[PDB]
Amino acid sequence: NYIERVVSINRVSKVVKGGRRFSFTALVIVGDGKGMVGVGYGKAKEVPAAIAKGVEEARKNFFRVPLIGSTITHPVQGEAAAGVVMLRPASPGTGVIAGGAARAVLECAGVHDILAKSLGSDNAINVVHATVAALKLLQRPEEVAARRGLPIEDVAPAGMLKARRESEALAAAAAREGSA
RNA sequence: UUUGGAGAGUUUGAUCCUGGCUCAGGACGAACGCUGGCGGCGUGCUUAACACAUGCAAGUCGAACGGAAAGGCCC
Ligand SMILES: [Mg+2]
Ligand SMILES: [Mg+2]
Ligand SMILES: [Mg+2]
Ligand SMILES: [Mg+2]
Ligand SMILES: [Mg+2]
Ligand SMILES: [Mg+2]
Ligand SMILES: [Mg+2]
Ligand SMILES: [Mg+2]
Ligand SMILES: [Mg+2]
Ligand SMILES: [Mg+2]
Ligand SMILES: [Mg+2]
Repeated sequence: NYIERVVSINRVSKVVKGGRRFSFTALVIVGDGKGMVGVGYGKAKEVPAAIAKGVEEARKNFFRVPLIGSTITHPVQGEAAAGVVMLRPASPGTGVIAGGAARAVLECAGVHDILAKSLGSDNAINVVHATVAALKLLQRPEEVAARRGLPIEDVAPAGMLKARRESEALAAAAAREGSA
C-alpha cells in the first residue's frame, strides 16, 4: 500500500522550423505512510506516460524519515534549491501545517503534526527539493548520542524520553493486537 | 517545565531566479441593494468644537429670626 499524489501539471513546449511541439511534465510523490519518502519528476507528451514516468522515478528514488512516534524530532532549517522551508514538530493532533507541495510530500511521508513555512520561490519543484533536504538534515537522538560518545540520558531530554517510551509502548500494543 | 507558523494565479517558444500585483482568513461605532417573523442580551452622530424654537437636568431648614400672603383650628 503506497500513497500517490500529483502536485503540478505543466504544458512545456519545444520549437522547430515547422512550428510548436508540445510536451507534458509531471512531478509526483510516493510514500508508504510510515516514514519512507520517494519523489519523482517525469516528462512525456501525454499525462498517462508522464505520470508513469514520475511513478517509476519515485519508486527508484526513496528516502527514510526518522520520526519519533508521530512527529519530527527537532526543528530543521532546510536551506536548499532556491526556497527556504522551515520544519519543526508540534503538539499531537495539531496537524501537518504546510503549503501545497510540502503538504503532499509530508502526507505521503505519513507524519501527522508539523509546522512549516516557505519563505521564497513558491515553485513546487524547488519547495519539494527543500523539504527533501530538510528531512535529510534531520538527526536522530540515539546515533547522535553514539557520535557524541555520551549516553542517552545525558544527551536527550527526559520529556522526549517519556514520549519515546510511550510511543514504544503503543507500538508494542499495536503489534500485539495485530498478532492476536 | 508547558503552548502555539499553510498558500494559489499572473512576465516567456519553454522553464529557473529576482521582483510587482491580486485572491482565499478574521475584525468595524459602518452604509447602500433585495428580502424579512418573534423573543433576550449590547450598541447608536466617527463629519459641522455649526446656530440653536419650547419644557425639564440643583435644592434643603419655623427645632435660627421677623412675620402671616395663600391653606387649618378656635372666638
Ligand atoms: Mg542562506
Ligand atoms: Mg519569496
Ligand atoms: Mg508565492
Ligand atoms: Mg495553545
Ligand atoms: Mg502574466
Ligand atoms: Mg520577466
Ligand atoms: Mg504566457
Ligand atoms: Mg431583539
Ligand atoms: Mg437595548
Ligand atoms: Mg431653558
Ligand atoms: Mg436650609
